[PDB]
Amino acid sequence: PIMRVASIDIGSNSVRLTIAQIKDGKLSIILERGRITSLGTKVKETGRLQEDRIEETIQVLKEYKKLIDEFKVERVKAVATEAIRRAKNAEEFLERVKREVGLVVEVITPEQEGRYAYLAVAYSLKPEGEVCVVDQGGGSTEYVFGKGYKVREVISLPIGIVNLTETFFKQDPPTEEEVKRFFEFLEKELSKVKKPVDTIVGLGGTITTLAALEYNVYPYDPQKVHGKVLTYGQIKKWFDTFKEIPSEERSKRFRQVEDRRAKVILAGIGIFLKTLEIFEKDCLIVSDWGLREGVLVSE
Ligand SMILES: Nc1nc2c(ncn2[C@@H]2O[C@H](COP(=O)(O)OP(=O)(O)O)[C@@H](OP(=O)(O)OP(=O)(O)O)[C@H]2O)c(=O)[nH]1
Repeated sequence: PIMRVASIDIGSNSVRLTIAQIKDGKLSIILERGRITSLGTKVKETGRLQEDRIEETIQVLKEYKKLIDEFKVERVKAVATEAIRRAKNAEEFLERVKREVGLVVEVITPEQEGRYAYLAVAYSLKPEGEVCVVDQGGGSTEYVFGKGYKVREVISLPIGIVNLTETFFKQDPPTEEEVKRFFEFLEKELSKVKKPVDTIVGLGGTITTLAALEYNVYPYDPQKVHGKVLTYGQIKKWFDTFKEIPSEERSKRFRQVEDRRAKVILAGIGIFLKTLEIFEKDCLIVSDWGLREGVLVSE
């Protein structure tokens, strides 16, 4: 009676696989693989998908389906960033994947991904009352409102940690004024999503890094993190810490901080901070499950 499923997310830089199955009522992850192909390389400036990248990605996709079929998972979905939509060869690519790897890839919007992530949260955390999943990412953050497995509304804010960090922070670490204009802005933009909620669930690399931080979880374990709480205080404690030091010292002194995140992580912490303010809340619940797991959730 056991049914196994798998999901494959083709990101702008990574490709991920996740096969799982359902006993009676429980769903569990049996494997998680991921490889960097950087399929998104120079897409914006060239309006093209580099052939070698496409080549590298396709090989991995096959490498992946080898496992899918292996576990004979009778249900497989594959999605891709819409970022690749700016490439003329985007459809051509999608085509090749179809016959060369025998795989149907659905490009999805930043809102759709929000919807998927939200679903992963409804199953892994079973939130109560009105819930708002806040998925802060590198390109942008999505606020997803709903009840149970029902999605009310999804709003996607252009507030990408990278550009947001390039704009307001001109020094590493930044100056007090900079941090101030940063929050004025955050305020303006965030007041737009303000809605009455009961439980705010936190998502993304920044906030799970923050949990590991707060709970002294070094070798990353997604059980000592998932479902953990993060009061406004614990969060403000760490914003304060980092703000006082340059991206590098954060990387050096704190093992859970990925060099790639080390810098931008300030603004990321900021968003979560100001959000609790606007939504007037003392804390939020952190989730290790997101898009990749949310896709599987759908059945
Ligand atoms: N370890 C590692 N991870 C990488 C690297 N590059 C990207 N990632 C992770 O993979 C996702 C971003 O790239 P993709 O896989 O292409 O996904 P995407 O195009 O939809 O953004 C994010 O995972 P995420 O945490 O689920 O989303 P996020 O909130 O950080 O954005 C990001 O942190 C890398 O070089 N090393």
